[PDB]
Parts: sequence; structure tokens; C-alpha cells
Amino acid sequence: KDFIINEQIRAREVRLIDQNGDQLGIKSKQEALEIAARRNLDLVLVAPNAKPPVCRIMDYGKFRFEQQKKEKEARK
Ligand code: PBM
Ligand SMILES: [Cl-]
Ligand SMILES: [Cl-]
Repeated sequence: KDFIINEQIRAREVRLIDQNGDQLGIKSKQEALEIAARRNLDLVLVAPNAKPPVCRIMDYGKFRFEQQKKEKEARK
């Protein structure tokens, strides 16, 4: 569920996938953070144990809200 995002990420390099599924390739964490920032989105570590770790560009708050919404609705 919970993913670490943005500056919480410690990986030197990550494989980057953008908000639409475009495979941006291997990028330094710094460049990945720049791309996320220019798009006003978050850099989310979706696959911490992949080699190299996989990050997805997305709005973390919107993603998390929808996930919690889904869980709650299906149980009431
Ligand atoms: C990967 Pb830079 C500090 C424009
Ligand atoms: Cl640079
Ligand atoms: Cl943000």
C-alpha cells in the first residue's frame, strides 16, 4: 500500500515510468525528481526491490485517496 516518494527515495538510479505508461528508461534520482516536478506530480517508488528500483510519476494523494475509497466502499 504505502509507498515512499520524492526525497524519501534513497536509490542512486531508478527505472522511470511516466504517468501515461511511457518507459523513460534508467535515470538518476535527481533527473527523475526534476521530471516529476516539471509535471507537478510525485515520484513514487512502486517497485523498491526491482533492479534498478522502479519509480512511477503520478499524483500520490489522488492515488492514495482512490485506494482508500475503494477499500471502504467495498466493505460497507
Ligand atoms: C539532472 Pb539536472 C541537476 C538539469
Ligand atoms: Cl544536469
Ligand atoms: Cl507533490
